[PDB]
Amino acid sequence: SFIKPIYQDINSILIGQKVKRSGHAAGEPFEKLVYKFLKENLSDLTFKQYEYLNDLFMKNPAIIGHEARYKLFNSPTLLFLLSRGKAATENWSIENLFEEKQNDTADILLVKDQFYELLDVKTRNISKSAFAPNIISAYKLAQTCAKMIDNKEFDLFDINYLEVDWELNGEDLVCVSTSFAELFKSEPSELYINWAAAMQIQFHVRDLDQGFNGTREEWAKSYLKHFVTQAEQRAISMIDKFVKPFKKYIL
Amino acid sequence: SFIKPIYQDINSILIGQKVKRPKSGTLSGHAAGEPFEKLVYKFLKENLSDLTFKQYEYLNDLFMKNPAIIGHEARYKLFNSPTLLFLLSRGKAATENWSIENLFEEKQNDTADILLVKDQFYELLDVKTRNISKSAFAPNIISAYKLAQTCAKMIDNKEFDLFDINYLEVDWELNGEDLVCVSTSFAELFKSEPSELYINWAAAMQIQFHVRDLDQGFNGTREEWAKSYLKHFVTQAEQRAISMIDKFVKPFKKYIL
DNA sequence: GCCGGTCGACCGGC
DNA sequence: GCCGGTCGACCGGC
Ligand SMILES: [Ca+2]
Ligand SMILES: [Ca+2]
Repeated sequence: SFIKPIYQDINSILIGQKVKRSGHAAGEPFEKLVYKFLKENLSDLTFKQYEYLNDLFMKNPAIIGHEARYKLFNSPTLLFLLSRGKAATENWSIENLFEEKQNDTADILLVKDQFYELLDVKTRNISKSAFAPNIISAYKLAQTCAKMIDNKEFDLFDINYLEVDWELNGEDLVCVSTSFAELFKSEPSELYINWAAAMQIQFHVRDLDQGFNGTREEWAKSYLKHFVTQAEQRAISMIDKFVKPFKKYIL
Repeated sequence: SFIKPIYQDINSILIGQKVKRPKSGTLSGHAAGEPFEKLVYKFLKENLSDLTFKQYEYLNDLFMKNPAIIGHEARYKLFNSPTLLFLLSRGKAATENWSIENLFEEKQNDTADILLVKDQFYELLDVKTRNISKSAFAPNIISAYKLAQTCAKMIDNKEFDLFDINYLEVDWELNGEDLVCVSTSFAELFKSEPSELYINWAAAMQIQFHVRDLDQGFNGTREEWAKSYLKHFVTQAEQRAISMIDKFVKPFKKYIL
């Protein structure tokens, strides 16, 4: 992780900051200032996901078309996580340019020497009761592991997280704490997948275990086994909860 | 419906009207067009003053009027309906801790947007906003499961004339600096054919549609609508259980077996 | 045209 | 302590 090192400096620079308004339930602007720090202390590595695609496309003008522009990622896995649709890629131009999209996998992307660090910022209102937030689609992760195994890409990227905790005074959100964690350092089989919540894995960054000791490959195989098993159980529990209880009303 | 009777008015006072573009610079999300929503509510507060409440306001008023009723148990009786209670209540502890100095505030997952109530009849209104130029992805309308529980309670308690669940969409267009209201739409969930409702299971098990497209040609009873929807919900839940297997299990076995 | 997966957080029941 | 449902939007591959 390129963020692990300066973490603490970013922790200390974040505590005290204030973003304006928990009615709308969004401490999202905190993401912006984390980027503010990273863009200064780590200039040539920090990219907003859309900013990175603009760059990859701007440094290869002779290359156009959705088919060729996709080849530029040189990784089916990286391609899957960061690329945009065919038309969006077919239509991209130095005059059109990608903007930010609600669907992007990561908030900030740190690249350096063919290596990527997908950073996703999480914001928690620590005043309220603990409720694990969506982290990432468990299905997206599933497909990603499949593509990792298939293509042997086990040293290309990591998916890390930064949890900015905040408290509200009267009319200003103030950061009280921060937390950092790595996805691939956790135990796969113990990642909670909430099927109803957009099949999102859910956990507070401050509570994720970081004791995984196997390899990146073993991680992906373990997770996949976990995913398949939970998928099977979900089907059974969907029957006991959404079918059996409503049988009497059916005639 | 309290809205429909004056829908022509809301529409005839909304069309062409223009409001500022989101300060956030963007143009996507609940943010863009929100002023249109504040406009609709203010119109409602100005013309249906004794019927308009935000969900939390209705609850504050309900408990404020019976200051002698304390404890969630008794406080839950003030609803005089197991169905209404299910749709609007705030939770045991929060109902227990409610006080004239600790009132309810807007909550992210509240069932209703705007409540129009009169003579114990409730209209759960959802005032929505849409950018017809972009917008081509149907939004989450309401949890299919919440509806399922709602219908069961309606059947068990035989409450088929207690409430309606309607929609008021405000379609706008970007005009450089402003937002112009190009049109409005009104639809009633209970005038829709139950089995024609699309339940997106991955999307928080939410029913999804635009409203401008909601079917409004159901001609049966409320009870029928309920039994019918429940039928649709059970059958669709079965399919989904099968789909999951075909989609999330099978294609991944070759990696684990 | 038809279908459905994904981002962002956020309580209350058992 | 611990599990999981709900709100509001959003876009591209068949
Ligand atoms: Ca994020
Ligand atoms: Ca609304």
